Amino acid sequence: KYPVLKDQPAEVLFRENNPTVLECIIEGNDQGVKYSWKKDGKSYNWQEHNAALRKDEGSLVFLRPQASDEGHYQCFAETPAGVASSRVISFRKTYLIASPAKTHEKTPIEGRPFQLDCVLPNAYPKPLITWKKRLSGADPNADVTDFDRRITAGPDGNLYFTIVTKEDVSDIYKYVCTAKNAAVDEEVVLVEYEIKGVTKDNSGYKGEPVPQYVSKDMMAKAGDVTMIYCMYGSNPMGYPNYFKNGKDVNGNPEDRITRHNRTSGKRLLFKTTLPEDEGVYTCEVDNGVGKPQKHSLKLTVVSAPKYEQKPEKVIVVKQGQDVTIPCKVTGLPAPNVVWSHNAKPLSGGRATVTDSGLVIKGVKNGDKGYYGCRATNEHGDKYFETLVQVN
Amino acid sequence: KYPVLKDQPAEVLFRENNPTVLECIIEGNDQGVKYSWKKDGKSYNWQEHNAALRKDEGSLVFLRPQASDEGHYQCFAETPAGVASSRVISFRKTYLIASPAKTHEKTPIEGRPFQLDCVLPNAYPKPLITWKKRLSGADPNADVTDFDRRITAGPDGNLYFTIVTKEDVSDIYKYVCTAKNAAVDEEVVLVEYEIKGVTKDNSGYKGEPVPQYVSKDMMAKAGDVTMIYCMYGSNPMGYPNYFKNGKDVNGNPEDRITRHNRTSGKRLLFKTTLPEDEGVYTCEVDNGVGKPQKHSLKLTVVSAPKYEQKPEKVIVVKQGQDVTIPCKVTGLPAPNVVWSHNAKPLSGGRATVTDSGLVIKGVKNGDKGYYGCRATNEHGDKYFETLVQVN
Repeated sequence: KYPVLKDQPAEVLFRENNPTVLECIIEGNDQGVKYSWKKDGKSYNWQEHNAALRKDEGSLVFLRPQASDEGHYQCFAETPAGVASSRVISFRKTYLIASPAKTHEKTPIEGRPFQLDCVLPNAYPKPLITWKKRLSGADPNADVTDFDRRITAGPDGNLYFTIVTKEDVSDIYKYVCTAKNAAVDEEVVLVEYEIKGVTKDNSGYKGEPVPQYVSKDMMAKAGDVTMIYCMYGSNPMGYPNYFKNGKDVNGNPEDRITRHNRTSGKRLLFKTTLPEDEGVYTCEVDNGVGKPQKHSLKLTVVSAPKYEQKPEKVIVVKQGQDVTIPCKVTGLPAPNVVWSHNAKPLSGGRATVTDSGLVIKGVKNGDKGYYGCRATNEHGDKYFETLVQVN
Repeated sequence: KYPVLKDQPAEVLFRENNPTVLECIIEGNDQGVKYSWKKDGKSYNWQEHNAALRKDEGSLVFLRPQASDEGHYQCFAETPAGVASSRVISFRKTYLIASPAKTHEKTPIEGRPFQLDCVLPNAYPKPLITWKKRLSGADPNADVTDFDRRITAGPDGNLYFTIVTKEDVSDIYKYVCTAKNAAVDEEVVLVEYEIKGVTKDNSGYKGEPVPQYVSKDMMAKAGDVTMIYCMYGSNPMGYPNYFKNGKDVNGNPEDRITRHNRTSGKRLLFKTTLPEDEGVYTCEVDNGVGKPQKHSLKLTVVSAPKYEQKPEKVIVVKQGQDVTIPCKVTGLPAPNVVWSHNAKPLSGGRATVTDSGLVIKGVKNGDKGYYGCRATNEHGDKYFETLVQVN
């Protein structure tokens, strides 16, 4: 069609020393366009560095990225129409650093809350912690098994036994904690545990529910999946009740929000979070034994800028007519829009900024070019630009 | 510290379109060296293609490899001493092609051998087939990959039930078969199964072990891991016995060769194969019921070239003395040694080829350079070169 940039990702991770590319393709008629990158604001001279530009595009390929290559990169394609711009792309280094897996033996007291600790590694992005009952000497792809309902992993990465019993003992299964992320191809093992036996309880634990883990106030992105945890150690095992500002909220195994997600009520799951879920959530654990326990949490839903009206890819107008580049953005907190024309700030002349778009009245020739709408807030930075081709 | 090439891998895989590098670094004093690549024999002009050379090295980075880029690449570093060469590196494309997962229902006859078939995809390298009991929707745990003792996966990718019972039925678990390899980041699902019920055996099968799967004669590379399978459907479940040319071979859970690998004796595992393992393996399954079963096959151990004497990284001698570039290679079949001097074949002059190395008597000046020993056979191609610096 016309010379326009293809959309690109918000962030691109790279494994140190591994070749990675920062995309930048020109859709349509890409004749005589010159591409240039800018990093962290100042201009980037790739020729000088250890990088190269992909052939028929502006994509910058790092031949061996270093930690010092991290940064904010923006691309600019100079075309007959003007200067297209890419969103600002975040280039970060992905990794997972963990000390060698150490195997530990444990002999916990029977009928009493327990928990295996996991040593979270230094990594980015945040890794995925998984816990598994690992059969020894078996093949990696055929060694996992299931945990009782008494056992659940918290969002902190630890395994929680509401009460540990003798059935939790084994001479061949290991309680392993593993982590994986974009920096490795197969999960890494952080620590291993072996429950070899269980001591009898002399100091008679009553059974009163005691906090093992409980979610604190939190933020949540609308459309995301939220999980509020209420893990208590009780005897017998209790089923937490959940209330949103006082009203019941347990639902069923298949509602949007429910405590029935195979965790024995240890977790209230929002299959999908909405703004209306904001409120103070309370949970109560009563198991007969002792005083019942209560906990309060405030779920706050926030959101990255959302384009209720994505700028048009292209707008062709005739010298004279008035053009209206549409653009409406919403968000929480409210995003703040910044307009650009050919990669620079506006200039009072004819361009009128409304909340539903930009309006240029007396369209002359020097008005042609790319108009960019940048929506931003502490939860995201987005950018979409429309090429205004007049003639 | 003279110019010497760093060792490199035998094969480098690439995911179509993804930037990949074929290394080539010069250890030591790398001043004024010129790097050049040759693909499939003919000379490679990277500048002309969509590739670039890493900065202070000879490493060739493909900015967007295509299927047509596959091939055998060799590198040559032109240095003051002569021309160093890398081994020939095999550049291949990795992929995993599978038809969309189809879910199938199954109602097998009770108390009788069973097996779920898995549709192996088209891929390279060979993928890893994993089978798992997949709980449907919302599962906070890891999929269960540890089934009854009656269930084991064969080397062909199928799941084998020695006998299928009512315990193998479920309306919430699915028997899933997945495959993963270097071409994908997370496992791909090949086929799903649901055992919803079981019919009653109307053909009085009394429990006699019947072959479900048994390994046939096979070849094995020395140093690799070999698995001999002997999967029979019996009631009660039997433990196969393993014999090598008549002598017992079951060993223990931690010997080099053992039937104790968490497969209930359905597999004899060689943690690492040696030429001494060649022989006729026999296995017998007796479960009381009926006549005992026997099976044999011929295991032949082969091996890629092995350097009993790796050429030295560097040898400095004085004009006059006689140098002896050592090099001894073994293999099965016997590898074939090919010598080179500065990237070309020898020349009768002074160079005398013995089995333990190359011998140059009257060392003059034109003798200086890199001498390469190439060992090859149908199981491997290795190359190591010695720089002979005289003065």
